[PDB]
Amino acid sequence: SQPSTANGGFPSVVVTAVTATTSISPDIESTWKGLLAGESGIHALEDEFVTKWDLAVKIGGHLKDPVDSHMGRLDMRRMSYVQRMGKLLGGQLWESAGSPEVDPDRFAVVVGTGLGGAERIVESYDLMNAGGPRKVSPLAVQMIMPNGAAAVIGLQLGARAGVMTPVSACSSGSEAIAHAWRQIVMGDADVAVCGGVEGPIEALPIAAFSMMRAMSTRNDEPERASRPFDKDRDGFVFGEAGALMLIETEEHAKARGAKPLARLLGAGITSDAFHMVAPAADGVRAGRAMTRSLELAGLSPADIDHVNAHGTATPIGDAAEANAIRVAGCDQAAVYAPKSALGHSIGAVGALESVLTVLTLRDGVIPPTLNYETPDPEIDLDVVAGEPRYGDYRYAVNNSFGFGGHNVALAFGRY
Amino acid sequence: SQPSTANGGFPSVVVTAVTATTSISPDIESTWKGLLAGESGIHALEDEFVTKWDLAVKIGGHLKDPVDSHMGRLDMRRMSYVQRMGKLLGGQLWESAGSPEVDPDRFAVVVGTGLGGAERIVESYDLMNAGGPRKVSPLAVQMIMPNGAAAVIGLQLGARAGVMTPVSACSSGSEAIAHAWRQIVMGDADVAVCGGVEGPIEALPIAAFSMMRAMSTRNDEPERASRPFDKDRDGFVFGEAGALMLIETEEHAKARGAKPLARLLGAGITSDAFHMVAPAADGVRAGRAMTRSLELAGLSPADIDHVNAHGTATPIGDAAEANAIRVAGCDQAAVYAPKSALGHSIGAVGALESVLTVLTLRDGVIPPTLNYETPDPEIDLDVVAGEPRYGDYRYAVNNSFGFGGHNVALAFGRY
Ligand code: NA
Ligand code: NA
Repeated sequence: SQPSTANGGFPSVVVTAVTATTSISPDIESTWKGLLAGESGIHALEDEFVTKWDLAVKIGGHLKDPVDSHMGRLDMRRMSYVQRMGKLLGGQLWESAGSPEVDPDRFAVVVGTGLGGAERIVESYDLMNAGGPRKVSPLAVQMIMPNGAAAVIGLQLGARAGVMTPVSACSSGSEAIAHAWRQIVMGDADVAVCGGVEGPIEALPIAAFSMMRAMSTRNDEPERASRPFDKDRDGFVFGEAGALMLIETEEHAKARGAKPLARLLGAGITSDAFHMVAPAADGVRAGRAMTRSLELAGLSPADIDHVNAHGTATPIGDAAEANAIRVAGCDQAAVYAPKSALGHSIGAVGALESVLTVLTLRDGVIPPTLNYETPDPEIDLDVVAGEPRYGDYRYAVNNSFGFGGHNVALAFGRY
Repeated sequence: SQPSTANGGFPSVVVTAVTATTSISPDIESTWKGLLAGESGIHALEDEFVTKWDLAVKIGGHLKDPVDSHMGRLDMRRMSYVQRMGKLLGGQLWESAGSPEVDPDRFAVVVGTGLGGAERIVESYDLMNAGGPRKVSPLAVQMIMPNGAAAVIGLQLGARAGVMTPVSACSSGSEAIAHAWRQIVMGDADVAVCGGVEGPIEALPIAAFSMMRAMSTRNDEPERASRPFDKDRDGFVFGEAGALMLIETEEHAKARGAKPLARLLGAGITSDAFHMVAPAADGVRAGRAMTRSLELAGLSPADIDHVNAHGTATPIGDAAEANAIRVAGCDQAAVYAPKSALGHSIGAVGALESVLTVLTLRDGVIPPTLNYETPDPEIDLDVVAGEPRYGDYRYAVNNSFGFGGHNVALAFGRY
């Protein structure tokens, strides 16, 4: 037979530490407690660009604790925003892991981003227009390339078994975890830091996605705007995030006394090849990503107790994902849509949601999907709502189905 | 034992078609004939930005046949440059492959880029400054994200087993081929289109890399400027490119009557974790990427007849790579540095050089490394020079060691 995690064909891989900054909290355990309490990170946008442009969208979730409140002048001048977020989270994660001394040559970093690794280019032009090519800093190259955040974390932590950056829009953070798992199971690494980072809420992303009719404009009730799978959903809401996890072989964790939080069992990556932004309505390739993760894990659909949905709250997105979940045989799973409370953070969100899936398995509880008040007949999923559902969750799939038809599914198990 | 291509642990994977556009020609076979004839694609830059800024660097290789000479108004308004290059090359490759009808669900696309997938953001701002958020096109989102080129090719050709975009600066195109090989050998796909694309030579990249002292300023003799491994080298020269190859299982090629050009045997990805732009002087992690490709291939260093060097012509870059080649045990290999003739094209160059490595194995010939006139005692490599070297090349490694310490080595075999 082909290798699987269950049959021992792949080494056992465990999640041993997690970190995230969100619109609810800089502390992942406090984010988690808040989600369980029904808290939302989504508020009225107070930014002056809203009134300047009279934007249709006037809501979103800025980080509770801004990254740059932790950043000095040097970091502010010599790193992009996503590089600063990466440095911050990388250091926080390493400290949560008990600052372990690992073999640099068996240590990988894989960190996705979505849009915002395209920040520092304009400023370079400006320097050049005023004073010419010699007024462009010799530091420009290290700030402008889209792999900058992963590069910073790899250099910070000393990762010499590969430093990688996948870009697949919304699924970038999940895809990063996927590739880190592959790096380990193929024998290239024993430990990896992986996840995703993304820039802050800004005017142009709001305008670009608003003009696709992708975004909620329920401005009078910000905390009620994001309604994944609900009959009355009207698009997504931006909520800032960055998230990283530490994964390693079970043997590597045991050798250093690390307590695993969960198992990372398999990962499926597929594509729709359907449309440049819209998901395929039939959910067939998305569902196949789910199935692929199960194959690699050595699980059957009936094993899947829980799906952490991509669940953006767009009309067409949630409908496609319901079809996907059915195609994969997982439509009896308990479903959570964290974007209901945390909003959408393109390249970071899949990583954040992967962290949340780990916590669900660890604690045996799924927070309520906020705003889920009227089930949609065309969805027909068991969506957790009202208050947290405590349950015997043994296995879970985290879905991330990004703009462009990039489908990533990650299979996790309780440790 | 652990799986290898030689021991049958991984399926046999073959290269069945190739395409590229370069500073020498739009036709890869004509590029190849030109390289063998000692031709250089590097000339005086005639662009007005040179004189406007009085740039220190006044040389480079624009594509012989500009992409946009093949592009109509619709494509010009609705795709970024790298997306247009991708569409062009994707279609050319598919036609060279005999336009095969493959199973979409076993067909992957992996396409890297370096910088230039960050083109269309400024124009979106401008539209918004003048007429507001509703003047930003609903097409903006599909043009601004760094995965846009891979997305276009996947949609064009119908690839539903994953559409991926690695970013690792100079090694992006090689890394893409690496991940495509993994996608196949792990069982996720049977066929993949892979490689890299990059934008055109522009003022800001020139200024940014010039200010690092990374670039040659031998403006009076443009064709003589790029001197990899030569004692008198003074940095790299930009030469535009994009390149794609079609790879598939040997069984898949045989079933459809495709004639393989070469075997893709293994791929190693490591990282220096040393510095944000400079390579580690000791070449140890770079060499390890080479070694890893051999392990996966099931080859020993003594099997390696040929190394297609990363060879940028920077003082510190070439020195580090010589150390790498020694560390990997491949310092008896015949070495070629195509950047001598084709220049450096960040995200595309590794893919282009992977194509060149395939042709070397197919034809049993290595073109001369241009400008290699005075060996450097600290390099001590067998560098092909003067005229093509005809040889019994059975196995070859293509090196791509990008800014940030991203090391990719690909192991190829003669078919
Ligand atoms: Na999810
Ligand atoms: Na090379």
